[PDB]
Amino acid sequence: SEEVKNADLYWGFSGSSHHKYDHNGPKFEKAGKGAELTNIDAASAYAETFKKGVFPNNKREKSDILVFHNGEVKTETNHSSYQINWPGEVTMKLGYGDGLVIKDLNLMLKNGNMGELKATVGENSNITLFDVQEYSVSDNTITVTPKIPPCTTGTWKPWHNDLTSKLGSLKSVFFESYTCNNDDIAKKPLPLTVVLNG
Repeated sequence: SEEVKNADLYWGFSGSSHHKYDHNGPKFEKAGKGAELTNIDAASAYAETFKKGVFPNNKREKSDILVFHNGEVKTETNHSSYQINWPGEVTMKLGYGDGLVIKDLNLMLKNGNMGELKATVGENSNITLFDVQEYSVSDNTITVTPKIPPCTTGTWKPWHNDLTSKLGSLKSVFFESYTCNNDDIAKKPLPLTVVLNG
């Protein structure tokens, strides 16, 4: 808190995704250089956003989340599009030590009804990290709501096929499969909270 001329990003991605499959799934680590791990309890405002999003039935006691700090925001009245890019760095350990590496977090919004997040994963660049359908504005706080509502068929994809494809992991079924239990829905991304600088 008490941030001056700096922006912050509070979102799941890590921990919430593996609230129950953390030990039996991907692990988050190397959160530094513009990124850090923060407990959901500490993030009161963010936690509020999480509640508004998917409904968690069974989540680990105080699931940890991924936070991208040291970001920059470029909002202007010239257009209804927002340019926000977090240089935070985070690395995901595919089961064994290390594995998946992601960085250069980027956020693009248009008319607040069409936008997407861009990032670099592995050897692939300019990939669709997230699909933003719409977002809202608040007091120095902007909340993003991607189009990832509770499953309603069988196979529920949490992340865009671009990010999933870039997994490079043979555990495709683990990341995505013909399942979407209530717990899975909770792990599914949806609540995005960001803080404008100034």
